[PDB]
Amino acid sequence: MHPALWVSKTGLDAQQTNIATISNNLANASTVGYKKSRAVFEDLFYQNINQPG
Amino acid sequence: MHPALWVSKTGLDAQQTNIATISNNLANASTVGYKKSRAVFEDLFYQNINQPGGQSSQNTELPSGLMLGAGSKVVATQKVHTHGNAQTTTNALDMMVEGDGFFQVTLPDGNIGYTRNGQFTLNGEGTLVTSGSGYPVEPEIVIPEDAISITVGTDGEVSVRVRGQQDNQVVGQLTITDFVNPGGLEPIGQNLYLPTGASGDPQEGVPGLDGLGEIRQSMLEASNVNVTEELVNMIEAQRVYEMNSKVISSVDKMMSFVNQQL
Amino acid sequence: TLPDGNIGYTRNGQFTLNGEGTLVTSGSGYPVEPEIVIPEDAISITVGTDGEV
Amino acid sequence: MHPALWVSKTGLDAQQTNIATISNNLANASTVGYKKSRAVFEDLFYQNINQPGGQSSQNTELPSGLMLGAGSKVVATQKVHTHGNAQTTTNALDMMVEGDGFFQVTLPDGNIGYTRNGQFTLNGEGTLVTSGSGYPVEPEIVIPEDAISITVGTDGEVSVRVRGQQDNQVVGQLTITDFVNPGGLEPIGQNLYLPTGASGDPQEGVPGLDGLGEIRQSMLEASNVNVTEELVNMIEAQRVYEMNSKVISSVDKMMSFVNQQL
Amino acid sequence: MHPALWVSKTGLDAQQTNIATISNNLANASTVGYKKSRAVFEDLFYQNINQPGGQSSQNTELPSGLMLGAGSKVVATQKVHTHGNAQTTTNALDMMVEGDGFFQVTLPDGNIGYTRNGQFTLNGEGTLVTSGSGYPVEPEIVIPEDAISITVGTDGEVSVRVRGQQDNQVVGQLTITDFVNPGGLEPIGQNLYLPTGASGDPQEGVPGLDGLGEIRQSMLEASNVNVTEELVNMIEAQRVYEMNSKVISSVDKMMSFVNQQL
Repeated sequence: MHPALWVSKTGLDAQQTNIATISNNLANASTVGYKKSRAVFEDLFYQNINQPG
Repeated sequence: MHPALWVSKTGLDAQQTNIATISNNLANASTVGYKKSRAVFEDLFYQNINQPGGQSSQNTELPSGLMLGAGSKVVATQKVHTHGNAQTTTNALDMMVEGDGFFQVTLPDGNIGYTRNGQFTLNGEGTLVTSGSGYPVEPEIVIPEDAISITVGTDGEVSVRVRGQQDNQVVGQLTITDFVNPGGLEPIGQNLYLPTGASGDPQEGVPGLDGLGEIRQSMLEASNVNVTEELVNMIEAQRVYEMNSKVISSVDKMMSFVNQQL
Repeated sequence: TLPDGNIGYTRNGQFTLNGEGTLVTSGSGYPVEPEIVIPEDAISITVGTDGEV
Repeated sequence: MHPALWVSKTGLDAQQTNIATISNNLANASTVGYKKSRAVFEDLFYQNINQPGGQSSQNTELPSGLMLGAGSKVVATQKVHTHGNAQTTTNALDMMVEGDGFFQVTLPDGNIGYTRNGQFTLNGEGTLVTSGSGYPVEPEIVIPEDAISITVGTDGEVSVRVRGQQDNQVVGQLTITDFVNPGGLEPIGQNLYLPTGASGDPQEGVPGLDGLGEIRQSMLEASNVNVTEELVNMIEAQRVYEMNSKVISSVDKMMSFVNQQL
Repeated sequence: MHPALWVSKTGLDAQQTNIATISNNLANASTVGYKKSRAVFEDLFYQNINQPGGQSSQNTELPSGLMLGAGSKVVATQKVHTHGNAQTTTNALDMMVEGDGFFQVTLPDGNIGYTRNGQFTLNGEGTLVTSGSGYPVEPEIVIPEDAISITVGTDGEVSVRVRGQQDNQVVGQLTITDFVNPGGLEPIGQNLYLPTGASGDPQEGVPGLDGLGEIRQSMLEASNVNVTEELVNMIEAQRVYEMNSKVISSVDKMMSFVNQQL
């Protein structure tokens, strides 16, 4: 319905996956030979309304 | 139908673009090497009914004319390329440019993409690639299989420690590209930009000379967004969006009254 | 001061300045009697209760 | 949209600048030779509605004029260049300046950077370099491979004792740089400073003579941060921060009320 | 169109200015030497329908006439020049005026700006300047590079101590200016005031004689804003603002009803 609704949906989804990754590392704080994981964030594509240049 | 209907409709569309910009800045509040954006508002043309300065009789001129504006729009989205905070990490493959300059990656189509994100890693062949889609970082930095440590100097010189051998071996050189106007770079997503006509010619050089920034190993550049400004701008944008709806509602009620009366 | 030369009397107080700085009417641009010339080095204008500019 | 919205935005931004300054001081609570910083506030311009002293009627002038402020901002971040406490260590290569003066090191680009940090070491060639990025100290001080003990005098004279020779063999001399206004120096990170136009011309000389401090061997200068003052300042700056947010909250509720009613 | 519409517009205008004044005070809740401001309200002219005291019949006069008001406005912004609390600092170049008086600094245009701020520093030449924009202080106080400590007396006598010399070297004498009506000064921002017609003639002299205050070294003057008072005035202003919005809303509904019926 609105561009900001979809943009913020991706932000909510991205942080859910990041929080899920952090919560997994806390769960495996006693698992022998465990390697922690970090979520890598990137921005999505950009809508080209006016060309910068 | 009514001039106020068109003028206010432009104001509604302008605020929506501004809100869409605010949402993206808050969405990328944790993206490494992300630059916030600001919407630039400007008014449209002015309808000239009475000319300001036209002579109203002799020795007398119109000090102010009847000029009606056509509304407003968001003419540009400015990338505020101010340096973000530095994240102190223990990883040895995530580097940060301190100052001006961009990293260079190899796009699948063959062009060079520019990224402020420094989260790098290795692929199966040992080439230093990005931590996203895995694009190689230019110039190629192939880590030998005999290395036990990786060091990246301030001037971008990358060295390793081969087992047994002393006098750490140099494996390559990092070169960062600078642009006179980094705000003119076209964002193509994936923390990547492309050079444009307004960005300027790509100025490649050693990271630390000729006005370039320095490579900081085991460091990352957080996004420069200010959550305080984003939320307050959302407050103002929401109200002005509601302000323009009141005019359209008033015009709608005015035209309804005229239809019933006239 | 009307264009013909006679003096017209107005209750409207919306005034402004012309190119030369004389106080004029915000509409057709007729000067105000007596002429009030605002110098270009001024930073603010204060009109007194008894009309002193 | 509302004047109180913009003024409170300046209040929020200034307090964030102040808290960011205090947070920086608390982060560097164990850095050697670190000078704490304080944020300097100043009010912005005042909108001139009614001129104070304007001739409102003859023989009478406006005592107090209607002038509305535009908020406030942090105009500068002043470095408090007061001497810190001395730490006693068994290391022979860490020195301290007792008084005014800065150690000079060779930056990678070729310029001279000034540091109060005395944690020095040796590289493979025996030159006295910093224990950080390894920048050599100006002038070069090279320790011969036959030295068994290193001593640095009050006047900065570096001498070593060689196995098979009475009396120390001088290997170099240390010179420290002072500035008329050290608060004008540019912080370039890594406990280094660079001179600016407001700092003044560098002035070298032997340590101990002509106002310059004395080189104290086996001693380090702690950061001059007082965490007790830093913690209290954060509490005060947090309260002022919430003072301006209530004004934004009040203004937003005001604009919402007018939309619903008017 | 309706008298109650125009009267409440003046009420809304006054409360918007009142809130903006409060928002400026809360923004400058940490500024050094800031004097709080209070808006002064006065009613507008009264329309004379029935003259009070007019003779209705002989030996009888109107005890009270029908006089309709035109609303209210904010006539002045009064700077409350009450003394603020003192901040104890370890800096030696920050001063305070214990009592009446203003520090005088040389503005770039050539005139003298009067400041209650005491945060001073040094330029490249050693001249005592403001810690903000860097304006020189009148009269110029130049600290020679032969000094090891700066002491500023109560009477404003600036003296420095020379190394190898058991005698204070007097290098200046600060003079402060008092105004009969400091509230009549024109605030120009940057913690600076300019004299006005209603401010009075500047009277300059030694800081401590003829009613002038005393110079306090290593001490700063806090702002005199009362956050408790500003917030309560913020709540009161928000309600009075909403009071006049209801009157406009009621008038708006009244006219709409008349349009549909009449």
